[PDB]
Amino acid sequence: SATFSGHGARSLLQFLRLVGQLKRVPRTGWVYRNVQRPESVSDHMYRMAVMAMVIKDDRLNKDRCVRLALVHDMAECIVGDIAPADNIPKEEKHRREEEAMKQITQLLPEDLRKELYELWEEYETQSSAEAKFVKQLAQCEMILQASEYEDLEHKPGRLQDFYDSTAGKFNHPEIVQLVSELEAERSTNIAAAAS
Amino acid sequence: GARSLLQFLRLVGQLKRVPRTGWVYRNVQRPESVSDHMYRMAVMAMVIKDDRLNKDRCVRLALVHDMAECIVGDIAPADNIPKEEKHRREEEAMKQITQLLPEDLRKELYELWEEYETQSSAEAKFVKQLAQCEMILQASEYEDLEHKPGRLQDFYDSTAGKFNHPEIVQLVSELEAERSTNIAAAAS
Repeated sequence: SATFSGHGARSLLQFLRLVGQLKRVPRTGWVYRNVQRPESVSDHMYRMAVMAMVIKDDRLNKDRCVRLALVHDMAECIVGDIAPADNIPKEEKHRREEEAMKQITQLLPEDLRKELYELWEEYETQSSAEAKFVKQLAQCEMILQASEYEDLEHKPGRLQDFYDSTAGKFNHPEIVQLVSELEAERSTNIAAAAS
Repeated sequence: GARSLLQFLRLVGQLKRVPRTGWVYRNVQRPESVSDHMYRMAVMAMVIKDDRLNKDRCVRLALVHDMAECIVGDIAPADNIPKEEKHRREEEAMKQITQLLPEDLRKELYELWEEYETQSSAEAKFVKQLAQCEMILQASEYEDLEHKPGRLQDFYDSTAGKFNHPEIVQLVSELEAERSTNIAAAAS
């Protein structure tokens, strides 16, 4: 084993406590931009999961998309939310999160360890159409939230850096249309504020 | 279309800014959001065993059941809102929220909410037990974080006898034993 915490009720409860730490990991991107009361990582995954339900693609297993949305950032309960500004090399971030996912999932019975760990791997390696879709949900959810913070602050355009970072990251036809609509509305508000 | 979908998602996003009222009224610092609560419930649906249940349906129930709160807010027992009035408000809200979706999705999400509201399936009953379990777990977590063991006992008292799912009963028993050991320790 790694540790010897067993696969009974005590470890299931501890798994749930670790998952609960996600409520107390603020999303670092917003922290570093001085957003007041920023969302948690679980807030972020929650809306992604709903987005997987309501943004259509008949070619995808949406049950799997929902599960991927709910599991993909789970390592952050241990690792925290590493942002670009933290300058952690991709390989190191991978190593930390993989080791964390091993620690987290080993608290579960073998069948559930396997499922959750394999969901995480599917997302990390972007090995499926479902994974690639969910990654675009993540980026879309982020820029939507950016626009929402700008609106709440009455500072249109303040969080432009987030939009710039999503350049050429979108290709799913439904998400592309959602993003175009979002950027149009936002840009309308920016222009309206300018006059 | 995309515009209405965006409007729907902004409404859903409001859940991030609805604090769970039970904790607010107990002076918890930085209390969890309603979406925080549904998030962990959804993960619980995945990891708490029941081979008789449609688990992905349980996941969706967890993610939809409190969704009306984006318009209604999180009504707590201390708010003294009659059951019928709360139901009326949340039903009206869900109709408003879901009407922003295309037909098939409007129907699905509304029917999920309704299934949980009316507790009309084994899945709904399971998810209601997840909700209560998630709540008392969070109560003990705040007690631990505050270093005020037992402070939120009222939440435990409110769930007394409300658990009957065998796996959830096991988890709850473990939780209460660990917590009571902590309280007993503090009491000495």
